[PDB]
Amino acid sequence: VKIVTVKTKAYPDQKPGTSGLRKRVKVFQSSTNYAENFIQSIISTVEPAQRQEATLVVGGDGRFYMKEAIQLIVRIAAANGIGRLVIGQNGILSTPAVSCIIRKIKAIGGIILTASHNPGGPNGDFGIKFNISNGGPAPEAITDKIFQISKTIEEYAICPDLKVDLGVLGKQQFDLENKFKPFTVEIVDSVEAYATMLRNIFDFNALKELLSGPNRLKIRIDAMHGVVGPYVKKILCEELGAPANSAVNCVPLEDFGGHHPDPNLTYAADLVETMKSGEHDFGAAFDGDGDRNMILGKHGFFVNPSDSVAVIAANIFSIPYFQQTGVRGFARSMPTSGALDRVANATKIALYETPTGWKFFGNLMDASKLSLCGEESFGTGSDHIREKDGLWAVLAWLSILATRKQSVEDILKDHWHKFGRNFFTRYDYEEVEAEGATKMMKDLEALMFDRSFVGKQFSANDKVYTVEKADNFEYHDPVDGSVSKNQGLRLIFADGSRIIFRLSGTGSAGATIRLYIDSYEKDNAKINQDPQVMLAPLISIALKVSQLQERTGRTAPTVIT
Amino acid sequence: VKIVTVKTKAYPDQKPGTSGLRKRVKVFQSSTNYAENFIQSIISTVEPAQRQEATLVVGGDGRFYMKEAIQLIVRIAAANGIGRLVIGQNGILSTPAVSCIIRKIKAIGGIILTASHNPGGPNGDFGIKFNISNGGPAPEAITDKIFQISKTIEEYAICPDLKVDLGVLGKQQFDLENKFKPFTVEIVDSVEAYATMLRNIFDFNALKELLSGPNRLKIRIDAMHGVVGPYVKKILCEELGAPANSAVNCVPLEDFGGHHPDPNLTYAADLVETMKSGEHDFGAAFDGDGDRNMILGKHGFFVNPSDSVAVIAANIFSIPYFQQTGVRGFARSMPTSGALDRVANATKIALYETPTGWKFFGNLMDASKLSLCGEESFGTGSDHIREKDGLWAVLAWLSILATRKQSVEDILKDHWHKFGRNFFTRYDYEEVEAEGATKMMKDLEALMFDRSFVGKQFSANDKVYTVEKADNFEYHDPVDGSVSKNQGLRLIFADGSRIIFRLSGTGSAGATIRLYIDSYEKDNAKINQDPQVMLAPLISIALKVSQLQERTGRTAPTVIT
Ligand SMILES: O=P([O-])(O)O[C@H]1O[C@H](COP(=O)(O)O)[C@@H](O)[C@H](O)[C@H]1O
Repeated sequence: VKIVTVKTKAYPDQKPGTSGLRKRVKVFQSSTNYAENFIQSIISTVEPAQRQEATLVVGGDGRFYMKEAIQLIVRIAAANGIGRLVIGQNGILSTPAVSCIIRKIKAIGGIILTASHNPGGPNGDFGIKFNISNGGPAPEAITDKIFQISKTIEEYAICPDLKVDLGVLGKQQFDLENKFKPFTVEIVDSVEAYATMLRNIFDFNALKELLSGPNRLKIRIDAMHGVVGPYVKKILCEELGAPANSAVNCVPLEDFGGHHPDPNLTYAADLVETMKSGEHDFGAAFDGDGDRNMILGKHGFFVNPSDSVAVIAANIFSIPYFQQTGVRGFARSMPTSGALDRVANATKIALYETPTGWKFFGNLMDASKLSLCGEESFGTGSDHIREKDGLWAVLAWLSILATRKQSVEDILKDHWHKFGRNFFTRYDYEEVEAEGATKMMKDLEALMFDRSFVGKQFSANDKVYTVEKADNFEYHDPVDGSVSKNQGLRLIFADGSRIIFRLSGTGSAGATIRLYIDSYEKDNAKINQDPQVMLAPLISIALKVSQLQERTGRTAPTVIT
Repeated sequence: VKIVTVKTKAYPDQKPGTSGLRKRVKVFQSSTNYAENFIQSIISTVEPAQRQEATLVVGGDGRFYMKEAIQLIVRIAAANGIGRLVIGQNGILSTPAVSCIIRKIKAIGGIILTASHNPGGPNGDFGIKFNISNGGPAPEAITDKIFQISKTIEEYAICPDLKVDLGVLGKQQFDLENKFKPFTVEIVDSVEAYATMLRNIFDFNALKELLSGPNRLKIRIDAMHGVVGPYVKKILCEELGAPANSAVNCVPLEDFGGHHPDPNLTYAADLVETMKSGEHDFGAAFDGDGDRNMILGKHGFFVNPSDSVAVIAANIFSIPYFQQTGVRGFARSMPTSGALDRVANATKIALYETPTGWKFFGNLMDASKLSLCGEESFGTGSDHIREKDGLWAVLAWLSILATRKQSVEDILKDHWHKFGRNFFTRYDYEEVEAEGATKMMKDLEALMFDRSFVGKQFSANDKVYTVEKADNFEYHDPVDGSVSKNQGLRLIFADGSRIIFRLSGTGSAGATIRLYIDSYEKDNAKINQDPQVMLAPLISIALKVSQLQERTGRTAPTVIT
């Protein structure tokens, strides 16, 4: 094929955040050279001499525009001298799988076509996320580099006639005009490399007995029409032995079936209705690219993501990987409940409180200091890859159920009776105007930082709350030395309870206030009650010191989790 | 997994024939330790110090018993010290694919569970074919050493508890007692490695234009329910774009649908009748393990296997592989017609007449002296692997058709006019009485050695046949040094015509007299007339000169090919 040089006109808004470049599908399709300029910038950060012996892993969640985005990446990678492209079959490749294949075949990096839980289709979103050699997402130093080139780009090289058949497995070789070495495209089976990794981390024999035996565990997995569908079928139904009716919605639809692939009780309300009937012992829901999960137990019993990282850490050695590799350390994001801390302190293992964002967990994994990590936003993982893994959290839960012979409910009741219950809730204030939310945060910060606020007592019913610590979260990363200031206002009470405020939506007229309430309760009689009824006294106090209603006009949150 | 040693009793009839151990399924499942002893004998030929770093490839055509036998190969190969086994998914792997994979991954050899053109099922045939490092079948020195061990084996080693699942792709590792290194079973896709090899041999673009473009060559490919099924759908249908309706009987059945998987005019009768409708331009059928093929043109136009090698050799440069590799030499088996010979002599390329049974061609291929070869038993191939390849011959005919743009009947009319027509037909005289057959052969042998025989003139209807050479065919292989004598009575005439006698019998049921007629014709008009009438003179002369019906009682040929 021939290598053509196209003279282009640069764009100012192609700034890749740590989730890559997420935009509307109509933007990439209408803006001439939009996807082509960004794809060319990604390969331009790769040294020209490093390209011929370099491999790029490409894959996506199967949403609308993904097939044409992969075909564009092939034409540009070839014309730029990239030696080999490992593409998943039909372009399908889950985010945890892209991280597994990059580390397995020593790839220089990978391009993941996905907007995560963000909707797909002609009127949905589309994103291009770049991962580097360690399998993790590209860091700021690299995303800034891609941004500088995407806005100064005068030209881009492309092979217009190069057309690869994405549905056929195997190697495809293309000869480029007058070029001595051939361009190679390797189409891999979407699930195989990822399933071989899990087969070593877990005990697929104890699990086969658990899922398909006579006295077996009856599960129900909702893949939400996203990229984790084929992975549930091939691993949980085919190899582990669970009946095909266990894996529900396991077929990737380009529009996710007009639904949002996000693991939460309202977006995954169908699973919640299937679990109330009492027919199944374990239920689980996933996201677009399969790197997050929602664990449900019998009769609808919701397992909070913060309590889930504490259950796996309390039963970590029932998983073969950890028994052989050892637990190098535990970690959680600052807003995540204190349930993990109880376990890490009793087990005498290192605990790390990091700011929101997977990169902080990656830095500690690459430095051999982090084994298990959790986020309150449905996220659990481990140093097996450099991204979050929804299906790994589910097989880790099924491993604990098989080792203990107990129900999801009895394992958590047992956990709260040993460490105590960290009642957790997150209040989301969605389309809030910037000036009222920013002023609210500055006032609360000036109030907290008063020389007498530490020691102050708040009371909203029976128990009283004494403030022992009050600060605006600041983290110094021990690996790259970075200093992440202004990460969240924390009111830490002497009984272990916390109230956290986070302004997520910052640089925009529509700001988003995230309010996290964490109430610790060692009282064995109070541990089995409704979290909103026990958290009411501490929520009322958060609303009073923040003057939230007064600064935002909000008498109620948009979403409660 | 445990390693136990089973004491056994040896068998006198476990003799590996030229194409492996072909035998009725009844002997394999009824006789205790039958398959176990032969599999252990094959693995015993592997020097102990070389077993850990040795890989064996395993796969079969999918017939009855193939799955239980593969589970026996895994346990015995693991307990014997073999470090790695590469098996096709579900155990399904065609003979040409097994040869491709062995040569590609540098395997020590491979064990193919297939009885080829023999039928399968509870009351059918079974067979364990052993191939060596070069990808081809095990030579006499190796098959005979396996026979010497099976004849005297006193015990075998086995891991009873080991049970791998052929359905799941990927790497599976198992730990054996007192073994520092783990056992590896690598399940590979049945078509991938094989499709990549054909993708570098033929131009898949021109072929996609031929089968899916405006003209659309309406083909019909019958897989006879054997192993080539998945290979036809994945390569000819999905990749090259041929409408699913073209792939008839492409699903591997353990009983082959209650029929012989043999591509000849008697067993592949359905496909011929469907071709005689006039709708399709090209038709083809394959056998059990997939190394054979039957070529049909519009209206049922049968392309004789001996002429088919000559066509591919006359237009051999239409295929990219031979353009870049060149032609080291042509070869055929002695019984096969002289059509290829007429083509070989029209060029500066060597020609080899070899004894029937593919193993002879391999020796010429390893010494880089053979590029294209074929046998009148519907077998065609090339140095690209060390086995025959029916799907290769089909894509080679589709390559010739895309270059020529003519119909299968016109390509052969042009061929028969340029080199003349070598009329060929196969008269198999089934089960005759031993004394009458040996005497007929001895009588005609002495008659062919009469001092006044060469130069004598035969005459029947229109052609006068003068004897130029008359001998009893014997072979000296240039690589192994062996001398195979009395292979067949060759009555040769100076015009280019020939008659062949191959008395293949047994000290059991009876003796078969294989009559091959090779009537060469060079007249522009007579060549387009029916083979049965045009061959008539040489057929009567063979009967009158050998006194056939006279010493055998056979007035009509039992088999006709
Ligand atoms: O045994 P014979 O003498 O009748 O030999 C016949 O069958 C053998 C097995 O065929 P395959 O390689 O397809 O399994 C062939 O190689 C040989 O060409 C043919 O003459």
